[PDB]
Order: sequence, then C-alpha cells, then structure tokens
Amino acid sequence: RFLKVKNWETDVVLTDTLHLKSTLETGCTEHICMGSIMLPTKDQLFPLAKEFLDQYYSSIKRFGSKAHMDRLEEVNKEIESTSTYQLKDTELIYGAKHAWRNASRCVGRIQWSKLQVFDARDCTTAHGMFNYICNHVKYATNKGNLRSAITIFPQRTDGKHDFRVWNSQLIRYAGYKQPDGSTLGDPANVQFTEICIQQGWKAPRGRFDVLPLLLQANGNDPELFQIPPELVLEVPIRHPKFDWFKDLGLKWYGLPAVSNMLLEIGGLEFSACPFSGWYMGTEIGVRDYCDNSRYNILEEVAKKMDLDMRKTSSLWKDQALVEINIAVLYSFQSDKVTIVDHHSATESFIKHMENEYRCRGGCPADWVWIVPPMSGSITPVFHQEMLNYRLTPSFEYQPDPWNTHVW
Amino acid sequence: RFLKVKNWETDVVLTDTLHLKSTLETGCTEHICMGSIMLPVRTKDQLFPLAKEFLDQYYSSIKRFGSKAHMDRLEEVNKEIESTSTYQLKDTELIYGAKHAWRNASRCVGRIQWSKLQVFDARDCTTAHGMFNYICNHVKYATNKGNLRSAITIFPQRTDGKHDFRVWNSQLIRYAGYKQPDGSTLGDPANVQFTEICIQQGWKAPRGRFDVLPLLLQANGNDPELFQIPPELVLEVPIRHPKFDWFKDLGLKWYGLPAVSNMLLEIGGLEFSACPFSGWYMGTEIGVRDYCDNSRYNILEEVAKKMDLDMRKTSSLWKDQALVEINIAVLYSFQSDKVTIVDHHSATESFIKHMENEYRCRGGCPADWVWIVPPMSGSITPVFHQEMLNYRLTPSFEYQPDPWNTHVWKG
Ligand code: HEM
Ligand code: HEM
Ligand SMILES: Cc1cc(N)nc(CCc2cccc(CCc3cc(C)nc(N)c3)n2)c1
Ligand SMILES: Cc1cc(N)nc(CCc2cccc(CCc3cc(C)nc(N)c3)n2)c1
Ligand SMILES: C[C@H](O)[C@H](O)[C@H]1CNc2nc(N)[nH]c(=O)c2N1
Ligand SMILES: C[C@H](O)[C@H](O)[C@H]1CNc2nc(N)[nH]c(=O)c2N1
Ligand SMILES: [Zn+2]
Repeated sequence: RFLKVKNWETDVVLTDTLHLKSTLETGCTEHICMGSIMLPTKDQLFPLAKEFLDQYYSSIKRFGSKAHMDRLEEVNKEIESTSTYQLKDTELIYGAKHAWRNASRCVGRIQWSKLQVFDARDCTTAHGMFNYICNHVKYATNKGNLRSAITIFPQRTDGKHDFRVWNSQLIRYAGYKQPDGSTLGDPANVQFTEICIQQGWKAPRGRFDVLPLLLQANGNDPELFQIPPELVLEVPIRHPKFDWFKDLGLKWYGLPAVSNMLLEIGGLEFSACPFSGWYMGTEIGVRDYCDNSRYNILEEVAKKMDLDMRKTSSLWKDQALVEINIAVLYSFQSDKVTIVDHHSATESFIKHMENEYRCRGGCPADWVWIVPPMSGSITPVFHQEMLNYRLTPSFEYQPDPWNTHVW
Repeated sequence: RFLKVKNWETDVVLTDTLHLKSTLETGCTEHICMGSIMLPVRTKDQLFPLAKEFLDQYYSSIKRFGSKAHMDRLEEVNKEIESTSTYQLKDTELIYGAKHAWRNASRCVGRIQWSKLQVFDARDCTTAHGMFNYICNHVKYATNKGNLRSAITIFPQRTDGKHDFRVWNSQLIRYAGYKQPDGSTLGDPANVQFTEICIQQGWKAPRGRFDVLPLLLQANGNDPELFQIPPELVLEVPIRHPKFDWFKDLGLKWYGLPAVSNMLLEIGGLEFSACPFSGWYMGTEIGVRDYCDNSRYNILEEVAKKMDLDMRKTSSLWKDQALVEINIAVLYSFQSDKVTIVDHHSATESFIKHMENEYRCRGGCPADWVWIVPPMSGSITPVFHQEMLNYRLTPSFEYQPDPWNTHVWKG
C-alpha cells in the first residue's frame, strides 16, 4: 500500500502514496511485465465527472463546500439531460495542466504549471482550426524564447463529429519513397505525406519539406493548409569545431508540438489538443538524426571525422553520436532558440520528483522513456527507481484518423 | 494466449507462448508497474510439485518425457522427499538446471552463450578450505590465460537454512574500498562495507586503490574464513588509450574475470546458496559503471580535465565525450592483452539474434529492457527499439540478503 523508491546513487528513499489513486490500467500483471511495450454512457460518465471535480475542489482548498456540492449537482443535472457536460474555464485549465503533470513518460514536467491554455471550444470549421493553430505556433515560438502551450478544440460528442489534427506533430518534415529504392527526407512520415499528396498537396520533393496541416472539424473530411513559412522557425545545424558539418545540409525546427493525442478530463475526451514545449537535444541529435529508420546519418558523419569503421569496438558510432549531439545544442544556443541538454533536463526532473513526493505523495514515471537514449547511467535518472501508474486527467494515444474516418 | 512484441526499427513482430509456463510473480500489478525497481526452508508439501515440474522439463529436453526412466525418477524423488524431506539431483540434472537458470536470466544480455557453461559440481565440499580450493580451480579454468570460458561452481544445497554454504564476497574478484576520516574514499566505494568486514575478520589491508579482496567463505553454516586468492591466478589489465598517451598515467587497471558469487541458484525447488558463476565482461560494465558512476571510481572529471574539454557548461557534453574515450580505452586495453571482452554493439546485436532464435525454438525469451539496454548510447544499439516481455521461469538465479545481516555467529 505504501511504496518505496530508492535512488541507488544517493541512497535517498521516497514513499509513494499517490499510486493508490491510480484509476486506469498498466498492461502489466503479476505474471508478466509489459513495461517496455510502446502501446499496451451516462452511467460511466458521472463517476468520472465526480472524481475530477472532487480533485479540482480539493486543489483550491474548497472540498465539501457549498460551491463544490452545487457544481456536482449542476454537472449531474447536465449529464442526465444532455448525456455530457461542459467544463468551466478554470476546470479546463486545471485539467490540461494536470494531464501534463500526470504524463509518466515526460521528463520535462517541472514546468507543468506554466502552461498557456488556449480555449478553442468555440471552433467550428477547419479554417478556424488553422487560425487557432497559427496563433498557437506563433505564441509558443516567441522569436526563439519558447513558451509551453496547448490549444483545446471541442470535445467528442457521438464520435461521429470529432475534431482531429491528422499530423502527428504540427511541424514535421515530409518523406517520399523513391524509384531509387531509398527514402528522401524523413522516413517516419511517408504514409502521412502520401495522404497529403492524395488530398492534393503539391509536394516540393525536398529533404526538409514542412508538411501541410490536415485538419478535421466536426467529423467532416479534413482539409489542407500551409503554415506561414514565417511562423516556422528552423535552425541550420553546425558544429563549433568541425567546419565541414554544415555541408551535410542539416536543419531542424525549433518547436516540438505533438498534435495526435487525446486529452481526457473528467471523462470528457478532447481528441484535438496540440501541445508544445521545447526540445531536449537528444530528441533531434540521437533519435531524429541517428535512428536507423530516421535520417540515419551516423555513417556519413563518421566518414567525415575519418574514424575507423572497420570494427564496432573502435566505438566510432558513439564518437559520431556525441558530436552530432554537441552540434544540435550549439546550433540552437547560437540562434537563441530554447533547448535543454539531457544532463540539465534529467537533473531538473529529479528535483521535480522530490517536490512531487513531498507535496503530492508521489510522481508517476516511466523509466524506459525518462532515461535519455544516450549516456543513460551518467544522468541521475538512471539510478532512480520509479513507479509507473496511470492517473487522470491524462494524454492518451488514439488510432491514426485515416484508419477510423469515413469519407 | 499469444503475446506480440514489435521491433520499432525493423517492424519484426514476435509471438510469445513461453510466458504461459511462468511460475514466480513479477512485482507488477494491473495498477502499478515495478519494472525499474532494482530488488522486487521449504516444506515437503511445496517441494514435490517443484520437483515434478523440473523433472518434466528435463525429461522433455532429452526427448524422454513419459518414459520408464522418467516415471522411475519421479517415484525415486517422491520417496526421497517423503523420507528425507529433500532430494539430490543427478549430475545431468544439475548441469541442465544451471544452464537453464542462465538461459532464464531475463536481465542478462550475454545469453547467446547459455549452452556453453562449464559446471563444476562441488556438492561433496564440506569446509571453507574446501571451498577455497574449488574457487581457485574455477578462477584458473575460467581465466584460461585470457581466453575466458564461462563456468559455475555449485556447492551443497540449503538444508534447514542453518547450515548454508555462502561466499560472502559479492564477486570472487573485486577491489577493496576504504572510507577515509576526511570522508573521501580510496579504492572502490562499492565495497567499503565488505572491506570493513574483511578487516574485522583479520585481513591486513594494503590500503591502495586496487587491492584484490580476500575471499570470505562460510561452509555448513559455520563462521566464515579468510583466504587470499593466489595473485598469479588474478588476471588484470592496465588501462591505456590508443591515441591518448596520458591515459596510462591515470593509474587505472581492472580484473579480467567477472564472477558473481552472492546469488542463489534455484533448481526443482532446491536452493543452492553458494554458486559463483563467471563469463567475460562487456566493455561498458567497467568503463561506464565501474569507472564513471559518481558512487564508484568517478573518473569523469579527471579524464575531461586532461582532454581539455569545456567543463563550464554541461551542454558541451564534456561528460559524454570523456565517457566514450574511457570506454574506447577499456576495450583497446583488453584486446591488446588478449583478454576476452565484448563491446556493447556486438553484445546487443548478438542478443537480438539469440532472442529471435529463442522465440522460434522455445516460443519466447524473457527479457528485462531496463537492464539489457547498455548504460551508454542506448538507442544506437538494436535492443533499445526491441519490445521485450519480462517474466520469471525456473530454474533461476535469485538474490538473497547479504549474509552479515542473517548469519548467527558461533564464535
Ligand atoms: C517544456 C519542455 C518539455 C520537455 C523538455 C519535454 C520532454 C519530453 C521528452 C524527451 C519526451 C519523450 C519524447 C520521445 O522520446 O518521443 C516527452 C514525452 C511526453 N511529453 Fe513532454 N516535454 C516538454 C513539454 C511538454 C508539454 C507542454 C506537454 C503537454 C502539455 C508534454 C507532454 C508529454 C507527453 C504526454 C509525453 C509522452 C508521450 C508518449 O507517451 O508518446 N511535454 N516529453
Ligand atoms: C558470457 C559473457 C557474459 C556477458 C557479456 C554477460 C553480460 C551481462 C551484463 C552486462 C549484465 C548486467 C550487469 C550489470 O549491469 O550489473 C548481466 C547480468 C546477469 N548475468 Fe550475464 N553475462 C555473461 C555471462 C553470464 C553467466 C555465465 C551467467 C550465469 C550462468 C550470467 C548470469 C547473469 C544474471 C543472473 C544477470 C542478472 C543479475 C541480476 O538480476 O542482477 N551471465 N550479464
Ligand atoms: C511537447 C513536446 C516537448 C518535447 N520536448 N518533445 C516533444 C516531442 C516528443 C514527444 C512528446 C510526446 C509524444 C510524442 C509522440 C511519441 C510517439 C508516439 C507514437 C504513436 N509512436 C512513436 N514512435 C512515438 N513525442 C513534444
Ligand atoms: C557472469 C558475469 C558476466 C558479465 N559480463 N558481467 C558480470 C558482472 C555483472 C553482474 C552479473 C550478475 C549479477 C550482478 C550483481 C548486480 C547488482 C545487484 C544489486 C542488487 N545491486 C548492485 N549494485 C548490482 N552483476 C557477471
Ligand atoms: C533504478 C534502476 O532500475 C537501476 O539503477 C538499474 C537500471 N538498469 C541497470 N542495468 C544494468 N545493466 N545494471 C544496473 O545496475 C542497472 N541499474
Ligand atoms: C521498445 C521500447 O519500449 C521503445 O524503444 C521505447 C524505449 N524508450 C523510448 N524512450 C523515449 N523517450 N522515446 C521513445 O520513443 C522510446 N522508445
Ligand atoms: Zn511492469
């Protein structure tokens, strides 16, 4: 019932009580741990509503008050009458902020409470969606001084009228499968890019083509929009010592903005809720650049450093990896685009865990995702036991829309 | 019930049926995953099912399930349990059991080698001098002048829990740590406690940075006894770097032979509380963890100083740079001295092949991602992108409490 987590570097022991509130399931059993798997009615709705409003009214220290009881009856009467309900602005902001607070895979949560929430529940068309998104992009980018934000389109109704952003990120690069046999640009986005072309996009067929938005409103067929180029801040990648690095033609965008997830607050489902923060360096340098199935540039870089690639044991991949990552961080810092390195981000998360344990009785965390994909054991999160459990409000995956949507 | 695991780099999808033969629990529930928790006297009643289950596995593997030899062995074990309250394994059952414990070790990336294991049966051992001799022979055979060979030595099983055989050392070869009055540590901070015990038991500590610890050996539940491994048997590698000539002047070396001596081997319900085993190192065990943990030799600062990295801002990745050069040095040193070692690229690639073969032939390969992914350069190794399923098969290696916490001192 009370659970302990030890840090094996500092011997610090923390007691988790928060997990008893856990309200969704993990995919694990006593017979099998699924910790490393990527993806494991009016009656239903009121408990969910109650559960959330109880926590909300607890947070403003008004639990069991008149205002609390009144709201609970209001929502009860709204559900029984309308089969759903609407969140007050204060509730909405709280729910979004907590969805991030509870994201067990997010290392950047020390920032959870500084989230700008843009209420787009009045949106009705894809064109409106595009306006709301451009404003989000520009507000968050902030000339390089990045600011966390989320924009929240209308909640699901009968699920025949969903709002969806088809892009997986607001800003991503196209991928085209070539007669050659290889892949030009980002191999992660072939299927979506093809979908764009099929809906009508004029693809330029470059390596770093910013994808168009594909926006679905009120269950309708989605439409294409190009984000004003002047709103998409990009960074050319150079190395502080290797002059030749720039000759790779590498760039990345400043704004990371996940657009394909579902926000669940008090039982209500917000299927279009793009949110953005700022990058940890390894996300681009290790994953985007080096993943065999991504831009996969290790071989090229190594050659330019003139390393012995005859034998795995010269650690040439590791040598090139560090340099690629040094360059990402240098390039962003020099251009004054907010970025954080894995040492600093994981140290911050450790301070955040301790705060959550002391002020909330715990912090759900998924070690598999929290430990950076390079230099794991020299960051403090490596040695930190973590308990992973599912709290609501939350962000959830949802099927890619082209699998669901009927045209 | 079938379970799928996907590789996100290759899209290879595998199907596990083997998790169905799982007995022991995980620590996880439907409501909480404990997959990153480090550490998540049997009756007759409990013993016979465990025996039967083991002997069923064994007779299947030799293609003799349900033979007369199979039924007779069951009945013979049956009686031995009913009459003596325990039982003895045949040599072949022990070999098989020790190999399977390794095969089943979900946190071990080196399992492609599981069927090549030299088993030394030390169940006739009765004294701590006896154990010492057994362990010297294991050390010599395993070392093999640098061409390392996997081996395990198996001392008599637990009886009433009052007569346990234990090796108090966590590894057969490890360096002393000495906490100084000024609060700093000389040698390996990981071994301070055990070092103190050794000194308390009467070891004369040389007090250097790399002193091989004496063996501390308990036989038959008796108080343990100190023995120095003959230095001629302790293969060491001095650490130097291929391009950086100042690296040797750091004064570093390490031992060639990784040999865990504090785990418990469980076979068919029987508990073997002293069962030291050894293989060979993956380079990152020394260069990432032994040298670079803040709680260990903690050499990252000194190395980066000497490389003249920019150390004012963590964002130079000075730590990451030093870490790679240290690990380059470790592998270069071992290879140059012809001591067996494997890098983390080669080991993880080998593990992925092992894992697919295991799915094809055994219907599964239980695997702990937290432990299998190397502690540097995780995502440019093929395990990072491999979904794994973690579950517990017997035979197995388990932890046990350190014996200085449980031992009843005789005097
Ligand atoms: C502000 C700085 C932020 C940093 C440094 C950061 C960092 C990260 C990183 C490194 C990951 C793992 C990424 C991967 O390997 O794909 C991640 C995942 C995640 N982040 Fe954060 N993030 C930030 C902002 C935000 C915000 C504003 C939100 C939501 C409002 C958010 C929600 C999430 C969620 C739900 C995941 C896991 C998603 C999944 O399971 O696929 N992050 N974050
Ligand atoms: C042949 C060369 C071997 C290699 C390269 C290898 C590699 C490794 C590594 C890197 C670890 C994780 C160690 C740590 O991070 O502390 C490990 C764990 C483990 N190894 Fe292997 N190993 C080898 C041989 C063996 C042998 C011979 C056995 C026993 C017969 C064995 C049984 C285990 C077990 C039970 C664990 C997990 C221990 C735990 O749960 O803490 N290994 N191995
Ligand atoms: C806000 C934010 C801040 C930050 N620094 N980085 C990101 C991008 C990393 C990220 C954050 C949250 C969710 C996802 C999607 C991960 C994913 C999902 C699926 C379905 N398949 C994958 N292979 C990967 N990616 C977003
Ligand atoms: C045969 C073998 C081959 C190889 N390449 N490496 C080793 C040494 C690594 C190892 C293998 C098995 C068990 C342990 C003990 C790990 C441990 C456990 C706890 C509870 N705390 C720790 N700090 C460390 N370490 C052994
Ligand atoms: C807290 C965490 O589970 C712990 O530090 C583990 C993580 N993964 C590991 N992996 C290996 N191979 N060895 C270890 O000691 C650890 N330590
Ligand atoms: C199989 C494994 O679960 C998968 O590779 C995960 C591992 N850890 C990760 N960690 C982060 N931060 N992001 C990822 O996409 C992944 N992929
Ligand atoms: Zn689990």
